[PDB]
Amino acid sequence: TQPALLRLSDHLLANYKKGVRPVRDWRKPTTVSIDVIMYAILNVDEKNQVLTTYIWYRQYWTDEFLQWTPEDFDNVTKLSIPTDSIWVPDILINEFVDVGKSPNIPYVYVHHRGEVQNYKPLQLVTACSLDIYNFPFDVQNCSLTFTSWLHTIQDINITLWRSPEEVRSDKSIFINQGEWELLEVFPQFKEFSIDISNSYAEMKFYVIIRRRPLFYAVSLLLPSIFLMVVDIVGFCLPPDSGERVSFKITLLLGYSVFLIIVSDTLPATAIGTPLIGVYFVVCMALLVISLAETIFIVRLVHKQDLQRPVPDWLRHLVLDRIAWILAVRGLLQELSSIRHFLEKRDEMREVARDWLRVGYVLDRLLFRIYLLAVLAYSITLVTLWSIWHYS
Amino acid sequence: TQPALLRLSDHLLANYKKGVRPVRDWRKPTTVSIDVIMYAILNVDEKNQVLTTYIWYRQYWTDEFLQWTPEDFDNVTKLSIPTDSIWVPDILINEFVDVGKSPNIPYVYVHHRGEVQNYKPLQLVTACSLDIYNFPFDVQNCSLTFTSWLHTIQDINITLWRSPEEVRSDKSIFINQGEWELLEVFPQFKEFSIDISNSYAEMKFYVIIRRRPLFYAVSLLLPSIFLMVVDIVGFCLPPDSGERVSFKITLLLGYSVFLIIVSDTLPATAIGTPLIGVYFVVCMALLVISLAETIFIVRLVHKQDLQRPVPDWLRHLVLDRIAWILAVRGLLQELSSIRHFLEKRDEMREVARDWLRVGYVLDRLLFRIYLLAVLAYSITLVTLWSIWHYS
Amino acid sequence: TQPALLRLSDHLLANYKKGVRPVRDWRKPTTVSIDVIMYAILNVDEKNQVLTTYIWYRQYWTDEFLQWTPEDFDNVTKLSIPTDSIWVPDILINEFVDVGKSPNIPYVYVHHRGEVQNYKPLQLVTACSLDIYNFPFDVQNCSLTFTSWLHTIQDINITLWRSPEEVRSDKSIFINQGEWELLEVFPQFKEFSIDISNSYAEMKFYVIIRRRPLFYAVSLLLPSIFLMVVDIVGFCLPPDSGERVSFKITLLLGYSVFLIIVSDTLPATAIGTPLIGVYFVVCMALLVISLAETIFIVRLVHKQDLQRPVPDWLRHLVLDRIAWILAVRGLLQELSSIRHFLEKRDEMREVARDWLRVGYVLDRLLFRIYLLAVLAYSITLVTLWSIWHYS
Amino acid sequence: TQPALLRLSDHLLANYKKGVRPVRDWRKPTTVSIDVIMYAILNVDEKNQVLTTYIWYRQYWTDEFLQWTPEDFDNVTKLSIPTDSIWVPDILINEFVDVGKSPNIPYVYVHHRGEVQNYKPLQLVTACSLDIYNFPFDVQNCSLTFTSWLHTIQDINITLWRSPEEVRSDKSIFINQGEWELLEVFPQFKEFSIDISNSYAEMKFYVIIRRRPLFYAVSLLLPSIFLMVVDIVGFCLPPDSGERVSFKITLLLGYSVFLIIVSDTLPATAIGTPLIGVYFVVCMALLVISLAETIFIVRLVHKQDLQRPVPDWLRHLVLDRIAWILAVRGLLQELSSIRHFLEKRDEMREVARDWLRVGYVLDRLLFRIYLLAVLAYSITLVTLWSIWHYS
Amino acid sequence: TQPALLRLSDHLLANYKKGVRPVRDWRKPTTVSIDVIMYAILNVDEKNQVLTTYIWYRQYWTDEFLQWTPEDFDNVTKLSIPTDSIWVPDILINEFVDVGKSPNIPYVYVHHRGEVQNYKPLQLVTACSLDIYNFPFDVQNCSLTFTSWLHTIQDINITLWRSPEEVRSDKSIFINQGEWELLEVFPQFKEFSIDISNSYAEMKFYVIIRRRPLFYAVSLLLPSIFLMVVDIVGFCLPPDSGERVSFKITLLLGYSVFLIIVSDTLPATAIGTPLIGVYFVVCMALLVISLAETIFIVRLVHKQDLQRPVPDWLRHLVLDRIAWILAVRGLLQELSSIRHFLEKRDEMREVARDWLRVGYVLDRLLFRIYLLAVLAYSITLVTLWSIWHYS
Ligand SMILES: *[C@@H]1O[C@H](CO)[C@@H](O[C@@H]2O[C@H](CO)[C@@H](O)[C@H](O)[C@H]2NC(C)=O)[C@H](O)[C@H]1NC(C)=O
Ligand SMILES: NCCc1c[nH]c2ccc(O)cc12
Ligand SMILES: NCCc1c[nH]c2ccc(O)cc12
Ligand SMILES: NCCc1c[nH]c2ccc(O)cc12
Ligand SMILES: NCCc1c[nH]c2ccc(O)cc12
Ligand SMILES: NCCc1c[nH]c2ccc(O)cc12
Repeated sequence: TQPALLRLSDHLLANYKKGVRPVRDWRKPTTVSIDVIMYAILNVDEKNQVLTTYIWYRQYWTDEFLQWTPEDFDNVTKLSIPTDSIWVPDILINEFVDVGKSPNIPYVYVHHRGEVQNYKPLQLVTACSLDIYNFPFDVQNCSLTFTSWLHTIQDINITLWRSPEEVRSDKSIFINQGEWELLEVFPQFKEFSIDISNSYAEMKFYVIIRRRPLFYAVSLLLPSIFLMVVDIVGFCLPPDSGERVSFKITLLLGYSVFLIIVSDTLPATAIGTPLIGVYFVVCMALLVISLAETIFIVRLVHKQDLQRPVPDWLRHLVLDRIAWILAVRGLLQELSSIRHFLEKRDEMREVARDWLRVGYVLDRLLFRIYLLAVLAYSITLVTLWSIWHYS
Repeated sequence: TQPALLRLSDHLLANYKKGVRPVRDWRKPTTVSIDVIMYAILNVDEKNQVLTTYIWYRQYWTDEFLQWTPEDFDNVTKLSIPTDSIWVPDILINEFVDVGKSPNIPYVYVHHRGEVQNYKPLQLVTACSLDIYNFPFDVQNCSLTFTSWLHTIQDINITLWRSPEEVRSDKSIFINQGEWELLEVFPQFKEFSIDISNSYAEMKFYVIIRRRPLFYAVSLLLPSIFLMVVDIVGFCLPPDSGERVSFKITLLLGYSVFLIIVSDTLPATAIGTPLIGVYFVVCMALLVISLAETIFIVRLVHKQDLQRPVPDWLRHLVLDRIAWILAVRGLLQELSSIRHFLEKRDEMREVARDWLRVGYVLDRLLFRIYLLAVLAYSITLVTLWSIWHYS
Repeated sequence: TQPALLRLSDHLLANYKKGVRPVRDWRKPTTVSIDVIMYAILNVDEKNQVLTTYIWYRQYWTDEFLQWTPEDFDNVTKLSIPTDSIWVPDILINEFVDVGKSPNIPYVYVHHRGEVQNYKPLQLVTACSLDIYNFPFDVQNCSLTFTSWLHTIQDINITLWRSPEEVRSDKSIFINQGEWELLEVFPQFKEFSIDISNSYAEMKFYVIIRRRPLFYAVSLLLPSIFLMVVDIVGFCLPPDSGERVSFKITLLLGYSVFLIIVSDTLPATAIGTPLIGVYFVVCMALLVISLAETIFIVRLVHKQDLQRPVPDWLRHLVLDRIAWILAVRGLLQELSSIRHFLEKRDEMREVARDWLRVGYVLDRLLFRIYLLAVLAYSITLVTLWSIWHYS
Repeated sequence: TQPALLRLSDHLLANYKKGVRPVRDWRKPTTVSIDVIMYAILNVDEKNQVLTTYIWYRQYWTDEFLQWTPEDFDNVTKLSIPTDSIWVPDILINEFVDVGKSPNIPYVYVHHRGEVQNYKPLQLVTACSLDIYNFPFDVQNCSLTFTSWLHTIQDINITLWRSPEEVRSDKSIFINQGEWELLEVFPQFKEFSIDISNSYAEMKFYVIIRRRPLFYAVSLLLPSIFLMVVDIVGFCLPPDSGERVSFKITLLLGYSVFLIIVSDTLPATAIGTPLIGVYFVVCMALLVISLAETIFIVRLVHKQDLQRPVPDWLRHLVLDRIAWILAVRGLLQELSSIRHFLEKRDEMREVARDWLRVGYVLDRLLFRIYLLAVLAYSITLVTLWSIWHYS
Repeated sequence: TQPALLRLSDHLLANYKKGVRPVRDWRKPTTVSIDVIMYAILNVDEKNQVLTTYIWYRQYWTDEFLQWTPEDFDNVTKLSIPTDSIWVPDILINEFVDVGKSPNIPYVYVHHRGEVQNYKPLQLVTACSLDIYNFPFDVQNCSLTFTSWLHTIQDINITLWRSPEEVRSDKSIFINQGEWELLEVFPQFKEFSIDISNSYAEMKFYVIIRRRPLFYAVSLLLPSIFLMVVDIVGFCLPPDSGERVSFKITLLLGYSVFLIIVSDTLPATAIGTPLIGVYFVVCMALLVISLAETIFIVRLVHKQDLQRPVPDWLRHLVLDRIAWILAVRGLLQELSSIRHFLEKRDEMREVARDWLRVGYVLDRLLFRIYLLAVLAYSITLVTLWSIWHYS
């Protein structure tokens, strides 16, 4: 003749009358507090300006109608009832691309003082700002908010329930060996108002996401230095052979088709410009001026219709090397004619030989100038790595 | 012995009887007003003729059955009740590709005068018209409507509640650094009727979306001028060497394979034709006539079976340069035979030399003509940029 | 003391008892009529044999239990009640790949005679037959049906409510500047029966969809004629130079890699064969026989181990051109030896010159034959365009 | 004063009490019968080991609580009631990748004997085994089951209601001109038990799916024979010209890049190996040995540092062709010196000519051997087609 | 006058009062046990750090309110009631990317002792850790948990109901011929607590997934050895011909474009580095040094401006081969001049011949050194296969 714990349950849930806002006085606003912790973060998308994450969520509010004494009710401090019976205030996240899918988990906590608690899992894919001005080391300053969509300041109040330093520095749960890592989150309470006499409660959390370069750094540094060092190899073969310019245009077309297929994949943005992309344009212009001096050296060496060398080429090159390091009479007539033809042919051959020599000398000089250019390239890389190492 | 605010709630919600249209007289139509503001806009698709956006939505109507005095009911002006109990008129958006996903947020406002309000978030992906006749600077004149699907003029009335200038010029909420930016929206109220005596209420909002070129302008202007300037480099090597035409067909195949892989990605439409695409066809025809004059210069220079030069080539070129800038007798017989063979060989060599010279002269002339063509290309680009800068 | 319009509502909805089929006599079948209009059509898929569309839907039936007089009930002819209370017969569409998503719009019309109406939006993505035998101008004869899934002939009757000519010719709502355009729809009422004594009602609508070629016609006609006309350019350079066959295999590999990447995209079918695809195979075989005659002309000209020309080559070519357009004695001995060597060398040179000449003559002849082949190609294109212009 | 047909309806549905298993005796198991017919089959996926289909489904069971006489109840044999009120046993399909989407169609049949029927449409995408050992002609032996997930043998009994031959041979509904065609389905009733005293009812249907080669057979046979016959063309040009090996490596790289891009698309599997894929490896090795003999013939012909021919090359080749088909004395001294130099040069030229001749002879022989290899290739193709034609 | 089995059903379900936690004493926690078996596993994704699987799930708990005697209640031991009426505790899986879709199957078991059972199918796609340090043979140590989200230790208790060895070794159901195979699962019960006095129950199952290499092993080993053995073929042609370096850069560009398109597909990770990828970089550097020695041999052989050979090249090579294996006077003057010119020309020709000889000797030596390098490559492959065969 003694009922179970459900006696208190149907004593409370007899006339709860959900759908009305539970207050003793309507002027006093109820308080629902916010708390968010980030369990994990999934992949982002730079095309859609969007990112995915999985955070654990918890909140509580004062229900104000559930009052019972701990004595003579079999010492009951807390119990479990479904969330469909209890009035639940709406805490809505903005800038979402779709509604977050989640299990129902229809259970909430209660307390004898009237405080009710709700622990729910909710994940969100949301669109916010991001920059790619430094793509290996980006700040990724995104924001996600928790506001009341339908209600005002005067009825719903949002607090923290924790110290802001404890929320700011919390690394209890986070999955490692991922591409992205957070260091801190930042709570902020600002009031939101579009027009006069309509101010709504808003709680904003700022996340800072650090991407770690381990794999894409090697995958970006390897093919550029690879094709540059095979270009350094491919300068060495002599220029009067015609396969050098075909080699270099083969290398140029290969670097072009590789540069097109890789620039759309990893910095896949519509508006932002990476710092590495202009560096690629500098590499393209450097390959272009290399092709231009190759064309010039190929043009400078030829064997047909070459005249005498100008004396300013001869005077400068010798200064460059020192700072660098009847049956008897008729037959004689025709034999002199044959000698004249052979002498003209050998004279043309010696002129072509001298043009080949001065072309070889200028080719060696311009190769050493390009080596100094590669040294400046390496100094730029070392300075960039030293700045990012100092941080 | 004094109840809470729920006394007014179950005084109102005792016999509300949802599902019937609440009027005192059925001839008088109720008024539901429209209001829309655009928080953000996501990406579009040119293939599916569709676009995505996220707008904040709000509306109100007269419920006509909820009447209570502010005096003696504890000064209650407004309160919150779920939207499932209240009759909600259907405001449906057309030309949608799927139903818009959204949270339920089951709460509405009421007032003592009978006016009820509903604030709901709804996003929409909808299919409308777009043109690509100017792809960097497009108008993007799309339309999205708010009509009553099931009801008529005579029962549901749609108004604005705001000035049309205030709706037309409103930039309170919009996310920056995106690819698309709106400048104004345009409200319009037109009646919709398919047959006789059936007119339905329709409210149409016209959006104008301006795309900003920052990244794709550089990404479209850089490779075309890049391959044209490396072609300008690649004209310089002499034509009698056979690697020039191989260089040019390598450049042509590279430009072709690049032009195919990039034309399907960014102007990804099935019907519309961009203005930049015909410009690409002009570039292809210009590269074709460059390849044609290259083939002509390669054909014009040869060393085997070349006859005497025609005098119209010789007369025109000298005018072009000035406006441009027994044991004793038998041995003599065989020696004369050897002289005859050597003289014939040297005569053929001199003829081939003259053909090489006139080919070189015509090659220089046609190169300068192509330089004038590049100047006309640049004048066209400067005129186009000047028109788009004047706007 | 006078109630509102809800008095008639709860006079009707007191004991409606949904879920039972409303008839006075069970032998008499109720009639639900069909009507469909096509607002818009979205993209199709040739891979999945499927297509998407958005049609406006409407239907009505006799509810037979709602009877009230217009007099003394405040002149009420029609009113609105939710569709969840009213028995709704199932009109199901077949050959669907998934359930169509749509808003609930839970409202229906009633009338005092008992006729109830329901206006609902429903879109459908459905799988049906299509052919690509003429891919620019296809018929696209698809079918979509409206049958009763669960009920029979004897209980549910399907009529039209409109003239079949008015349904057949109706262009009130359709979006323009799309890839697809319909000209007519065709209603048809056929009985459906799998076994004996089980006949079900079926209403079938046949849609005919005309695709308009504006963009893909240019995008398909431009690169083929482009590579053919650059081949016409590339025949001109002399064949004894070795870069001609490298040019032609470069063009052949480029046309092959372009033909592979474009044939999988636009005619993306698993079974059907387009008429344009065999035309591409004819183009490939024509490029192959061009490469074959190029290889033959390259083989026919050589300078080492060439014998005397056969007289059938010499007799045919001269007919082709006319219809086309001691110290004194020993030194003499060794000098005669040197003369013998030089005479042998010049004889071999003259033989190689004659082989070069006859190769050049045959090359010009075969080039003119290929020009006649291009004329036959153009006649085929003009005949095809004339047939499709006559229609 | 005479009610409608709903009198029998609320006589039956007063105390039906859904959720309890309807039996008069709990020891007697109720029988729910199975029946499945395949309306259509959609595409499959070889990567995800999964396939899609659309089957029509029907089943019935004995409800045992609905008993009414046909007399004095207005001759009612059958009527329609919603499926939410009637107890529905769970018939669940296994190896599904997601829950099948379907309309609710909430209506079932009843009968006066107590037999209730349910006709529902359900489509399924399910993962099962498949093999690609013969990819044009595969068996595709997949299985799909209908078991009771929650209940046992002792309460739910599964029968057929039709002859197994009539289920095995049924072609009433199937869409033609698709890639896949079934010839028969196979019913099988096996008991399923994991541990002792827990046996569950399982009904398994085995489907056999025949793929028809019309388009991909041509699309697979055309490019291989295409590149082989253009290789047959490309053997013909002389080997001492250097463009032959460049031609052949161009063809080899083109065939390699085509073979990579096509082998990942159509036989897109992770584990299974097709028979056509090893055939492609045989083609690659054949192209490799062709490139190897090409390199050997290019190496065998050279003009610098060639010694005398070995006599085993000279003896074998002549057997191969027959079975195949003071001022007076000093000037004489220097003239003899010039004769010595010219004689040495002509001797070296004749040696190089003989090496060119024997290289040409061996090239013709190896070309005819490769022609015999192409004949063996064709015999293999004819034998394969003859076996698949005999079947 | 004797009711059916539903008498016990509405004797039990009269006042069950769902939503309250059923206990006689609130201090005593109820026990819900866990059990999981893996029916099948679908594909994984290395990009999203996620994997898909389909497991069969079962659990039971003590309901504590359903008590009835087997005698006089018609011998009823167990019966079936819907799961919506019975209180169901929440067992939630973490690190999920979306909610798992599943049928409702709303039926549970009961027993006369009070024990209720629930058999439900649930599949899950979840994100966990994985490594690619050995991509053909990986451990794939993933974890999936079963915790109570809302409740504590003090109210919900999780046990096993089976021996841990029987759970660890269970291969009753698993689909074969897949890419992945499990060998064991590992249960573990650890307590989960974020702050003080809040400890929650957690049950963790560790799965170990072994991937089998059959197809991708051949698909990865075949093209690398293929291009290396065609490089071994392509070393053989003489280096003074210019097509060798064009051949090798054609092979290098083909291997580069193949290496780029295949490295993004199969090891598609953002952070992890495979062991095969560095092996590919070693192959690229080996091809680079092969191209470098090819460029060196091409540079070493030339015919213009070659001086006398240095004696250290001549002394080392002869040691390398042995360990390896008036009208009368004027005409005489001009004839001596012609002899001087011919002697100079022949001297230059002999010097160029000697340079060609020493280049050929060094080329053969470096080819044999590269053959020893290929032997070291093969020894590395054999050692790797021997280690993975020993395991
Ligand atoms: C599209 O196909 C349907 C059938 O697939 C055609 O319908 C036929 O129409 C003729 C005359 O209207 C009837 O005699 C046939 O019985 C119909 N066939 C069937 C199976 O019902 C329809 O005519 C086709 N449309 C066009 C434009 O040709
Ligand atoms: N802060 C809740 C969003 C919000 C503020 N003002 C609003 C006005 C209209 C609307 O739909 C939404 C809002
Ligand atoms: N304005 C609501 C659309 C509309 C107007 N007339 C209609 C007729 C039928 C239908 O399904 C829809 C409509
Ligand atoms: N409206 C066609 C319904 C239909 C006809 N025969 C059928 C057989 C089985 C089934 O589930 C459904 C059907
Ligand atoms: N035959 C229904 C599947 C099945 C058999 N035994 C089972 C045990 C547990 C479970 O969840 C499912 C099953
Ligand atoms: N083990 C249940 C998850 C859990 C433990 N502590 C929590 C705190 C907050 C929260 O949202 C979730 C949790």
